[PDB]
Amino acid sequence: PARGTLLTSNFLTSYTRDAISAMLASGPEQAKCNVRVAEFTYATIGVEGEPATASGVLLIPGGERCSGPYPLLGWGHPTEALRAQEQAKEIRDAKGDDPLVTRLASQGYVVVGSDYLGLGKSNYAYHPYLHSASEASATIDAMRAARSVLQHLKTPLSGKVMLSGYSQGGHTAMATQREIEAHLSKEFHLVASAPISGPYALEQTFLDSWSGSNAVGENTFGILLGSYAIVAMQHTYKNIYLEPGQVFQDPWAAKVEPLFPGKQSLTDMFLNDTLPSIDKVKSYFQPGFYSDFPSNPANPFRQDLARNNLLEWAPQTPTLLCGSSNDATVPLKNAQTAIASFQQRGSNQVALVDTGTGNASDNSAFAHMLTKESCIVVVRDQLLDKQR
Ligand SMILES: CCCCCCCCO[C@@H]1O[C@H](CO)[C@@H](O)[C@H](O)[C@H]1O
Ligand SMILES: CCCCCCCCO[C@@H]1O[C@H](CO)[C@@H](O)[C@H](O)[C@H]1O
Repeated sequence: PARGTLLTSNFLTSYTRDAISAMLASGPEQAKCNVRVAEFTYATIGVEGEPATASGVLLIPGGERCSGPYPLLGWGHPTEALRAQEQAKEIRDAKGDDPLVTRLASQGYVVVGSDYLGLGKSNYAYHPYLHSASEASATIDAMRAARSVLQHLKTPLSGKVMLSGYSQGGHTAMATQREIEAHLSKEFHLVASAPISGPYALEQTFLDSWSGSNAVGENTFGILLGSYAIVAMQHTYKNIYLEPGQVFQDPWAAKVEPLFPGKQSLTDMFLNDTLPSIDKVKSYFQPGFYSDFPSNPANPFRQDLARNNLLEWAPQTPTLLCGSSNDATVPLKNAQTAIASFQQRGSNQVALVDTGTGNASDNSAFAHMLTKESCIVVVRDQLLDKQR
């Protein structure tokens, strides 16, 4: 089947604008649109270009005071370690109380997000965590399938397309932006891109926080995120190890691969200390690997990270990188580094916005989860709204 072919689809539920405004008051801006929640599966490609399937979520706004046409916003979700997790069902289970619904779809934005290869109803054997090409291919094809759904429902689209995403989703959003701008500008009239708290300077991000802490603070969840990265990069490039023991010490070597993705969420793992805390990193990674990474640019894992940097290009679309200076998980430095190379490449289309407190006393790995909704609102108001 051609990339983007819609395989299955169906509505899960719907929320009235009043019901959405109630959520907002409870959590005050008012919703303007009702939000229909749909799910779907489509045909796409694997990391080698081979056929694969993936699932996705589609939020459709509607209502008397919300006539179209609507802009199409592609969305990249954050790091997901639970293999069976489906965004659409999560929103439905959350009773529609999700920023995608309360902050975007309720304001007239059609939202489409892929669960990514290896997650949700995807048939991929693993998830290519932080792999630019497949994060982009999965998102692009999700938007393709969603358009088929929308065309069948006669949903009026303006034709304008936009991108956004949080955490790993910020990486996804930017990777998609780059791919569309380089090859699909006709098919996708991209008018705005707003990556949120993403590791655009991927390799730099891991190097800067390799010891366990960075200029901002302690990268508390780094062992979980780095382990997911190592395992995923191994599945994709198969150049890191023959078996887990070359990188991880026992007893984790034999448990790490089934975890990413697996039966546990990142939160489960952190709370039950499935993996050691950053203070015991030297007891976690093998000594050879741990010292080779920061001292050898040819290190296999480091090369795989570099291959997924999103720095060497010139963005053409008005871009708003959002994050917080308090964020110690994904330093806002990522945005600065990105912007510096973009300009150095002739592009002045990318701006940066900080939602931090300004008090280094608020610096924490935990500030990362706060940028999701804070940045969705800011990015919507300062850029998306302007470009629709
Ligand atoms: C969505 C992208 C998130 C990137 C998070 C990077 C967090 C890096 O965190 C670091 O990881 C290293 C390797 O595991 C560890 O050695 C360090 O102790 C840890 O602080
Ligand atoms: C970037 C991924 C980090 C995973 C480990 C930390 C998980 C912390 O738990 C998170 O706390 C947030 C509030 O602070 C909640 O909004 C999230 O639902 C919850 O999963």
